[PDB]
Amino acid sequence: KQYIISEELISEGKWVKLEKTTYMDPTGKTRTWESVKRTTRKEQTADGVAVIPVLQRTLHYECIVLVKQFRPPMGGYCIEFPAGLIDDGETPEAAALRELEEETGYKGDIAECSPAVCMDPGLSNCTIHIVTVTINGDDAENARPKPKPGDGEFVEVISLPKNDLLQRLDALVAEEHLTVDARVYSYALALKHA
Amino acid sequence: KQYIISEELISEGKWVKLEKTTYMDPTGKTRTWESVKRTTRKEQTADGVAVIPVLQRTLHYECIVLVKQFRPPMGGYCIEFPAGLIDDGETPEAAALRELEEETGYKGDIAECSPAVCMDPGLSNCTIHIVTVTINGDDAENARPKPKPGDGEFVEVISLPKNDLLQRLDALVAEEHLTVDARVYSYALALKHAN
Ligand SMILES: Nc1nccc(C(F)(F)F)n1
Ligand SMILES: Nc1nccc(C(F)(F)F)n1
Ligand SMILES: [Cl-]
Ligand SMILES: [Mg+2]
Ligand SMILES: [Mg+2]
Ligand SMILES: [Mg+2]
Ligand SMILES: [Mg+2]
Repeated sequence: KQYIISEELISEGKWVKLEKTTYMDPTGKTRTWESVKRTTRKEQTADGVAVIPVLQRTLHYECIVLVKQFRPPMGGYCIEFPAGLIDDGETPEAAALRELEEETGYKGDIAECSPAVCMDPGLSNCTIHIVTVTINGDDAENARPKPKPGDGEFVEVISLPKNDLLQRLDALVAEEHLTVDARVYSYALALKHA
Repeated sequence: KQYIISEELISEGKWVKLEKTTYMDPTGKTRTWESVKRTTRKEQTADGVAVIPVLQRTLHYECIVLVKQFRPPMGGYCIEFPAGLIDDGETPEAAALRELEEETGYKGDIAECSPAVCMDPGLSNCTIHIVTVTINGDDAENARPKPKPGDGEFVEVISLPKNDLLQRLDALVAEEHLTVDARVYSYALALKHAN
């Protein structure tokens, strides 16, 4: 019923552009929208990956491995699933295992890979694959994991028990000025609601 | 240890602006970022709310109520939690019950309310409150739900059983060429991962 008529570039930076979107509404009336897109999206099924990294260890509760980083858009520290953009020609699964190792030091095993899902579809066309990865924390490879951050990457690893994730996030938010990512919080809420 | 030095306006629309953010990296090196902000936020706790609506009917599976809408930035239809921007002087809780009624016609009760959570913090400063709302589907006011959508809103309601949410969302994507919202998919995943 509804479809795009035109996409007019307003402003294009190195990383992000703003567009004037013209579309047909279901009454048959022309309307416009302000649309954000990234400049980095090539022939990928999505902009990026976020990794749901389930750290498994004999005689430990499963942990969810999270990262804390300064996010210039937010003007502050954010707690998020390990995540990055998919390199040209890179599979979502390879991107997920690569970003997880670079940001946390852990070497994961793929469990599942979502279709492309939308980050903020009233604002942007940005998409990710959410890749579930298990980490064998009994493997020597995953003993003393050292992050290998790229240039301008400054990442702290926070591993929280799956069985108490929402309360543990709440206790981190109570103790410091930091924002939890909406996907992490949605995931922690569902663990509670299950 | 890191902080904003300055923000340079690049482009300001009616709804969205693009800024060049200058920040101090942990080493003392000065760095720039391209940052998106909405123009609509004021004294608000957050830009918006997203409602997790648990529809509870006796002798029925518990359902999560979702909405399907054309999303101009996506150039397509998306499946999402009911959601909208918070009105100036509106509480996140009141925004949640209002948006849920306008988008779905259901009248629900606040179960819990998240702190402000970020939407895409590598790109934008956009935040929402995630508001868990229960709907007593057996009440008369939720018998024939009357959606009251504002100007230029066109919303299909899709109720999916909570206990099979992820498999049900995967099926919609396979038949219907839709995009599932990342928060919806994250919730559905954790329902399967809990056990
Ligand atoms: N980004 C954007 N563009 C046009 C209209 C809107 C509004 F839904 F919030 F009104 N947002
Ligand atoms: N929005 C934005 N600004 C600067 C650099 C980036 C990058 F992560 F994609 F590299 N993004
Ligand atoms: Cl609930
Ligand atoms: Mg990253
Ligand atoms: Mg990275
Ligand atoms: Mg609305
Ligand atoms: Mg809405």
